[PDB]
Amino acid sequence: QPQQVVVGVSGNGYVTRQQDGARITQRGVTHWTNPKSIVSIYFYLHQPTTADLSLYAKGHSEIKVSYGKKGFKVNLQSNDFTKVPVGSIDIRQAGYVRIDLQGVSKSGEGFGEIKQLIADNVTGKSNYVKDFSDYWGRRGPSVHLGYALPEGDTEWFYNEITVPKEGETMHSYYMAAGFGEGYFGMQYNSPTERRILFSVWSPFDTQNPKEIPDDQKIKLLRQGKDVHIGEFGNEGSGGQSYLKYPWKAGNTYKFLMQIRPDGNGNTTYTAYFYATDEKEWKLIASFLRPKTNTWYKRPHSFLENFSPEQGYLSREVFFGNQWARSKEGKWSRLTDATFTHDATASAQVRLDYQGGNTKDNRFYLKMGGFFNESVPMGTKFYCKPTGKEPEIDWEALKQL
Ligand SMILES: [Cl-]
Repeated sequence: QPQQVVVGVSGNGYVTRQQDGARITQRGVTHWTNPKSIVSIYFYLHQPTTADLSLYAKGHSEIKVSYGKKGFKVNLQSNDFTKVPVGSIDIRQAGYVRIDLQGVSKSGEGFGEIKQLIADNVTGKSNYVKDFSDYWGRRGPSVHLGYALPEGDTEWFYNEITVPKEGETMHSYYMAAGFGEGYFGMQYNSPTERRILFSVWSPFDTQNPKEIPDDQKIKLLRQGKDVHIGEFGNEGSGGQSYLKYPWKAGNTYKFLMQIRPDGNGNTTYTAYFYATDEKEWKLIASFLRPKTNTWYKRPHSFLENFSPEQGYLSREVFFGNQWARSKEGKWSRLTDATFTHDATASAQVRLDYQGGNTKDNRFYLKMGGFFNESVPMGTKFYCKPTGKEPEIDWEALKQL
């Protein structure tokens, strides 16, 4: 039987144009002052169906509600929330449904406050953010690729990363060369700032790095030119380093990660970034992790959106030419990548998670942006063992 689908704006709506002219909060749409602003609400339907749309809203205004080219003009004239009819739409196929809101006239300060989109008489199952963190829900599902290492002990992992222009999205972490105890990648942080980040967790489990015993603190061994070193907390704790570097979409950068136990019960982690635009390797940092005796484990990559406001945009990244070097000095081309998604995806509140093969023998990750094809947890992807073995001046790297 058809059912009512109540879609909360706080977990499913975004200001998608003129960001300063409306806001999504725990209340839904508030501070909606600019007629140029567009608010978009997304929910997924499993089968074709009609839907009678209403808004749970209040205000003194005229707004425009749209589903593709079909638009409805809607007056709000109330001080308190009421269920305001919009009109019927026909969803002709499964997938994400995007409903847009735009201000047309405001009798006072703003276009009104919108708490929910209500879709009545809907046939079939739906997915969207409900009974789930709006914050994490809107940030969307992070995705991961894990690469299989050969047998034996790997000391270095090498991976080539390219963020295509279509995948370049502010407030994203493109994590290239992770390992069992931390991360190495690049971020697009603001219009004037992009960072190469390298983080290593302490073995001591705490949310405050100052609560880590001295003999378990991550120690700085080497620091690259212009690199900033500090400590982090609130997601476990440890040491981090970054280099401000204006990386460009469409360019291929190289991440070279060294993990080497010292034989004295510590392991050293040394991160090198190839600044393609300058054609030179940079040292980010070398950190020592105490109470740890490991070679390289769990080489992996991930794609993450930091900003709930950016959830409506996709982001994407390509990873190519994965190599591992054994402690004995032997290079092997890696071929096997396993795709996983985060718990937001597992909750099925966001279905816009994807990864796999490119047509040019790379792997990709893609999330956000409310696209319609997902990929199951644990799906294995493969590449041909082609590509140029890395030619690294090891001595020169040691002088950085
Ligand atoms: Cl108002």
